[PDB]
Parts: sequence; C-alpha cells; structure tokens
Amino acid sequence: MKIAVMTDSTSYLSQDLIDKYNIQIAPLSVTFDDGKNFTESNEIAIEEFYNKMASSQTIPTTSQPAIGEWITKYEMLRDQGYTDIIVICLSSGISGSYQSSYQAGEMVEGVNVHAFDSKLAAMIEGCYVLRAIEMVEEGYEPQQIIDDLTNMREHTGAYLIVDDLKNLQKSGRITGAQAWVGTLLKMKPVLKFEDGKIIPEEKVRTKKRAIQTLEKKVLDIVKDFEEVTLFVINGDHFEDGQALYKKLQDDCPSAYQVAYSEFGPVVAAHLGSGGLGLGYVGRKIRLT
Ligand SMILES: CCCCCCCCCCCCCCCC(=O)O
Repeated sequence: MKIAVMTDSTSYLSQDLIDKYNIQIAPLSVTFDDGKNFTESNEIAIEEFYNKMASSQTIPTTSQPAIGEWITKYEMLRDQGYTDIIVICLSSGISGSYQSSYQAGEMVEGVNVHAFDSKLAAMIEGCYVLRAIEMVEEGYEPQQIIDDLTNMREHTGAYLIVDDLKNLQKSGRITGAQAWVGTLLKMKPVLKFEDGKIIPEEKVRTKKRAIQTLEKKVLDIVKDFEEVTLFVINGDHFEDGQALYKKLQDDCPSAYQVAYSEFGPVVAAHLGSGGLGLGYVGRKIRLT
C-alpha cells in the first residue's frame, strides 16, 4: 500500500508545505469580464487579483476543476506507484469540485480514490490535507484516515464577514439571506459555515464590533475542545486580519494553536472586498 494525499487549489496551503510534501493540486480558476482566465496558484499576487476585481465592471466568475483534471492527477499518482489517493475537496455546499473528484475517482482504473468533502474552504480545508498526510506517515490505512477526518469535521467550523454581500448573492453562495439584501445599513453581517453552506449568523452595528463578534463566537465554541487550532484568514484589508491575529495571540493561551492565512482568487471572487474569516479545528494540526 502506498497512499497519496491531494487537494484542490482552494485549500490555500503555503508553497512551503506543497513543496515539502509534494502535494498535488487540482486547480480552480477565475474568469474576468475581459475574458482573461486565471488558474489558481501561489505565484500570482493576490493583491493584483483584488486590483483587477475592483476595476471590473462585472464580478468575475469561478470554475471548479474539470472532471478531466481530477482524472489526470489520479492517473499521474497511480503511475508513480500510489495505490490509494485521499482527496480533500472544497465544500460540496458551495462547489461541484467534490462531486467531480468523487465521480473521477469512480472512472480512473488501477487506483483507489477516497474523496473527502471538507464542508469548508481555505486553510481550514487545508488542515484536513495536513492531518491526512500526518496519518499516512503514522501508518494509518485509508479508511482509518477518512474516519479520523470525519470526526475532525464534527469539531471544525468558521465565522466570517465581508464588506458587501453582493458578490456572495451574485454567485448564489450565501444561503438564506434574501432579507438583508440591498437594504441593510451601516450594519455589518456576520456569516458562518453550517453543514457546508454559508448562512447568516448575526447583524452587528459596526465592522469593529463584527470582528469582536467573530472572536467571541469562536472562543465560545473551542473552549470545550481538548485541542484547538485557530486560523485567521484575511482578505484584501491587511490590517483587519493582522489585528485579529495579534489579538488572538494575546487573548488565547499558548495551548491554542493560532495561525494566519489569506484567501486566494477563487474565494475572494465570491467574498468581494473586506473578507475576513476566523476558523477553528478541534485538533492540534501539524502546520510544519
Ligand atoms: C476561516 C475560514 C473562512 C472560509 C470562508 C470561505 C468563503 C467561500 C465563499 C464561496 C466560494 C465558492 C467557490 C466556488 C468555486 C466553483 O466551483 O466555481
């Protein structure tokens, strides 16, 4: 038995980890209203994506990995000698990437594919990749890994804010918000993931209080966990995520793992400007 672990590009793992563990990536892409197509990777500067999105008369659209892209990656790993492939996918509630990796795994010959629906995104999704790799090193078998990740998913989540719901509304990736649309006010929505989908949680008066609300909601949850990893995932307003990251390092005990990451182009296209998430995993994920 020889187990590989791969993922899609929305796991947003650092290039250091991708290089170290030779993590294969099925890339998602963004298409701008001028017809320019960009596949996600770590070489394109995220600041230039936000600049182009801001200069777009029409919101850019995104594409999941084609089923052929999953198949090609599966065949490449199989031909390297891997007998089993664990695949960590973007939430099935917001993208068809998972079901396409699942169906691609049915179609590829000569290798066993174990597709996993992370029901989240960004480095929180990436944490499932890092847990699977760690377990492969420890000699666990594919079903044992899938079982462990499924348990991990029960104590994993995220809350988030965005400047403007228009991007999420345009793509249909905000669930059950046909009420705070258009109207709202200077008030700020706080959203959360729930069974793979993005739903409203609370409406607060200011953005400053929304960021305080992110921390309170998450700390209230993880105080009951035996292990805790927290991820501040920042959008285009650098000072928002850096301030929350710094504050969490101060307010939390060192027994909490507190890490930082950012949104890539595909997720940023759906969030728009001002995205800021606070995610948690009830595990001590190996980040090295
Ligand atoms: C702290 C963690 C926060 C995570 C927030 C992630 C927000 C995701 C918003 C929707 C993204 C949808 C991508 C769809 C890609 C496609 O299939 O075209």
